Amino acid sequence: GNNPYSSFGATLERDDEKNLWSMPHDVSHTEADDDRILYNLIVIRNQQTKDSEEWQRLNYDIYTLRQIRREVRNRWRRILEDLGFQREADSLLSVTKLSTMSDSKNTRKAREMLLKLAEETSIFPASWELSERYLLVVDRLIALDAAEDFFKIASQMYPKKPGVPCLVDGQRKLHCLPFPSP
Repeated sequence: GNNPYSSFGATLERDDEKNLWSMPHDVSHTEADDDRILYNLIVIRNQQTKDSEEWQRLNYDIYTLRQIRREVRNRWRRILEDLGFQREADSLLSVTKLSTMSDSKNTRKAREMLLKLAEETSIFPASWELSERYLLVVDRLIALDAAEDFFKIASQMYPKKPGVPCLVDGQRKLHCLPFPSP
């Protein structure tokens, strides 16, 4: 059931009284603190039972995170596709020419996608965070038919620079169709 707990009576004298906990503990937080501190609520689960109303809320808060992922993709799909520039934005969310749908709930899987989104591409330069509401606002900008600008900015976050991996030459390709025998 519950994991082992440290014995009481430890020596706190060697440790600072203020220590690091509560709001200060949220200093190392990721760009969106709501996600990091949310998982903190899960820690309480280690202290809490399924009954626990707050930890459930952790799940419902992350679920909402799923909602941001779905709406944005629906935006990228419409901004880049209408112009045909679909590949760059595809790359950041997870639309690598892969059509995939899950009737079962993903929830946390959305956050992974957004966090990784920022690391490989940014629509606006990397110091730009991508939220569902801002992005949607940016969408209306695309409405002006100036999307090529996105490419220049999004590219600019992840431009081809030294240290790029090289594809090994000499690979053998498979025959898509059969050919006459010798």
